Amino acid sequence: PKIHYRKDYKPSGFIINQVTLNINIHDQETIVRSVLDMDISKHNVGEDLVFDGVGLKINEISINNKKLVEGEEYTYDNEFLTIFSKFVPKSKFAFSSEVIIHPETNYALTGLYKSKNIIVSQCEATGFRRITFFIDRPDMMAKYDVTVTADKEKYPVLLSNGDKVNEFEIPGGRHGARFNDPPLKPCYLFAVVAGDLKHLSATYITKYTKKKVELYVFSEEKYVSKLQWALECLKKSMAFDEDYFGLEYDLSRLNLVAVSDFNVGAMENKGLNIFNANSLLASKKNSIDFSYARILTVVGHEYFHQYTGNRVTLRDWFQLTLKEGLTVHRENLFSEEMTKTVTTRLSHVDLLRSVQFLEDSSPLSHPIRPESYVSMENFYTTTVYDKGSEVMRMYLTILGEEYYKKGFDIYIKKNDGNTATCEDFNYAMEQAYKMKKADNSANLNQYLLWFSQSGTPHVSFKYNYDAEKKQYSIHVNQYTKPDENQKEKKPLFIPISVGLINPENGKEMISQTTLELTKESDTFVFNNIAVKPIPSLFRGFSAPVYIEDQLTDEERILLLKYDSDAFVRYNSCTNIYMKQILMNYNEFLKAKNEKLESFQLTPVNAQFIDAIKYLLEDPHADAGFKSYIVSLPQDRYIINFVSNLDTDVLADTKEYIYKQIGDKLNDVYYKMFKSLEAKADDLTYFNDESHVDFDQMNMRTLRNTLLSLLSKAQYPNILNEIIEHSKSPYPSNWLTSLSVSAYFDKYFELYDKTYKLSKDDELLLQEWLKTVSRSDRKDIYEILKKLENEVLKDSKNPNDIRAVYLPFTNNLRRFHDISGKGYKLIAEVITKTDKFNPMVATQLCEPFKLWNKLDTKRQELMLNEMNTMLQEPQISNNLKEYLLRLTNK
Ligand SMILES: CC(C)(C)C(=O)N[C@@H](C(=O)NO)c1ccc(-c2ccsc2)cc1
Ligand SMILES: [Mg+2]
Ligand SMILES: [Mg+2]
Ligand SMILES: [Zn+2]
Repeated sequence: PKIHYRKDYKPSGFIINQVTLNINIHDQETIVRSVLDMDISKHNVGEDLVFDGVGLKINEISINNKKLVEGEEYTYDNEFLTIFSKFVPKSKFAFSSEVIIHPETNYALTGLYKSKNIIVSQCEATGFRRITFFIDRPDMMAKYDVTVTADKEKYPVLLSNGDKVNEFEIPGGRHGARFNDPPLKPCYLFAVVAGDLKHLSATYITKYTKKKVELYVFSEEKYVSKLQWALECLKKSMAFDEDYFGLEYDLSRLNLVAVSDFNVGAMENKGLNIFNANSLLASKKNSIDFSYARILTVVGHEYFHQYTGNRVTLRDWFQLTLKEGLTVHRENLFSEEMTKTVTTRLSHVDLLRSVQFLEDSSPLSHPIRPESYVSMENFYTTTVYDKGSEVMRMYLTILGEEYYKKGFDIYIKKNDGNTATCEDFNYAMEQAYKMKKADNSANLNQYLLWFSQSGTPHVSFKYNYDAEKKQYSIHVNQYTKPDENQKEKKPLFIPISVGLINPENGKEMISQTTLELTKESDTFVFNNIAVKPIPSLFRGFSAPVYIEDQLTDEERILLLKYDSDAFVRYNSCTNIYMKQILMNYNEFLKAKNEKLESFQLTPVNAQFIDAIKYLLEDPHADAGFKSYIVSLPQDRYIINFVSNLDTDVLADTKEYIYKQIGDKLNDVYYKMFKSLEAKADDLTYFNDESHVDFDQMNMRTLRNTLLSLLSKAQYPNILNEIIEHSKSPYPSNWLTSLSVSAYFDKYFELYDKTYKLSKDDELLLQEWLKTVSRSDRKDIYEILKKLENEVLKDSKNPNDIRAVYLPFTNNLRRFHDISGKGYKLIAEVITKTDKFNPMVATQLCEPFKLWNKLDTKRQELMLNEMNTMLQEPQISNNLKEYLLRLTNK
């Protein structure tokens, strides 16, 4: 159980200056020849030369063209190649090797593997060592000269990093291509692609240097028509980095490639970004609406890496959040500017406060810069990425746009072309902080705690207003619960963006203000406040914290209606719902525990329902925002507020609350569903793949949300609407008709209809699978079995497996069936998947992350299945480590 510690970072005693690869792809094997031009570093102390190399079959290895003999000069144990030091030269030397690998049977999808008819690599984090021997860590920077050869018919398109400098024919129907990439890079940014790829291309001319950049987007021939939006998103990303950050692309060409089998969303290999097909390909006929924001985000994300990750790289993997948190932050700025909808920021906050807050209060909780790891694959987390992004975003909130851009430029200018650490970034921001505060005395040392301290801070408020003095006070307290990482938690630097709303006319009472909370508690006083305000707190969600606003529901309602800030409006609504949910939960729980024959439930606040109606009926209000206010908080947001959560009782609670609101507003919902149709479903640009209207998609989101509400409520003759809806050309609509039809005997009719519509597009079929998996059906277990037998079968495609199972695990009532049979089902799938793909097996564990937050019976059921999984003799290191930590062993 090798544990790596952040504090233990030492530079290698070796240097690798040049990599010369020959990758020869054949039918049953791939032969990899490598020459490493190496040197001895100043940190060398005469140690053995130890290479990473996992699953390589050695034909031969050499030093300076002298063959090495196994056992006396080296040992290999399928993980580490150890060359005894006495045979290691003491100046510059060449190490060479020839190994055999087998991408055809590499179902783990790391290293070099076959996806359908495409050969592709994935090297982050430790994948390069599965291709050839290397000192596989990101601070080993080298030059790369790579030749790929293959059957010309099967693999006409050959790609790698850098410039293609030669193309040549080989006897026996083969051809080769040579790529030279002179700039130094870490090995996890190496990539190679071979296949029968088709493309779209365009030319981009950079803003300041006017350099011409060739843009290529690749897929298999069948889906080449789905590439157009991706290419537009790439143009957009380049323009945004130029316009916001002043950063131009530095290379001649950028390639994006879609493959069907991929563990994650995409990978930023230099000049050769490789994508999960579901994050690159779309068409309006064959994609749900969400694909358009997904592709925008992921193309943007990999593009912004070219600076934050690729030109400024990592010293060690413990600095992962320095490239990932920073790049998610850049991606979020981009997406907010491109979509111009408030729901974009709301969707990221919604994600963080559900999924990442759950993680941060689970036994898996870690800071965004961990102190140790066993399996690096288990560190690519919503904490490192999304909390990371919020920590990166707080610098911008604290500094404002001008000084943030000054600080960012300092970072890029002072670290371009080298490795860096989180401290480097904090340093650069600190220089900006000094400039903005106008005294060299100011510092951001406390800010570093955001990197080292795990857990979600709680922030609470108390208010005071003196009418005679016109004086207003906001007393603020912060607190982080102790956990297994820090016994004592320290106060953080918390930026609190605030406004003060005049409750009589809804107007702003003060200018934009960011309170800097740096103590455990503070009191912020405001003079010349004419009337008692309602505070608008953490505008834009200005810190990743639990907000306890201590406002009445009347005050929250007033903010919901009249505040300027989308997040505070959305949060005030969230807070009203949570108070209701907690109250009704406890009433239902008490009734169940005491086996009461009768009892009372607290009704939903009637003025709250009135406010929802007011917003819904306002034509000038935003459709996406409206869809949020008629939806209760995510189950995974709710569970952070309830101990021993009885999922049945929560399901009853949600049902009561939805019914209460629907009993008042269903006629309003129906009226809107009908009136939104013309604009929401407008077909004017349906055959234009570059025309994307995020407002219109939001209108469809609202219609489909309303349709779902009206369907669960069995609104009179709604089935008619559902049937018409299924005839819509937009897959968001006709797939919605499938899931809302669950409450009617027409379900399997629509099941068959929508299957036939989906079956001939790989990605659409996967969306169909998700829709079925998530269907609110009493026979969902039987339905899942049908999917397994008829559609999924023994597919090793991670998109297929995730589609069939993950959405189901969000079925509150059915997945958490008290028998434990849902838990048993997913555990079987995890154990089955772990035999060929440990990464995806660990992803499939996600339902278990909340295990110690449930009622005691369900806790026990989940724990049993995890221990059962842990006892599998063949369990992967990845899965074992994850479950060991999750079950607090
Ligand atoms: C978060 C998302 C969807 C943008 C994504 O695909 N992330 C990538 C990434 O950062 N691309 O630039 C990602 C996620 C996980 C890994 C990973 C590697 C070893 S285990 C998980 C690598 C890349
Ligand atoms: Mg092997
Ligand atoms: Mg397939
Ligand atoms: Zn990334």
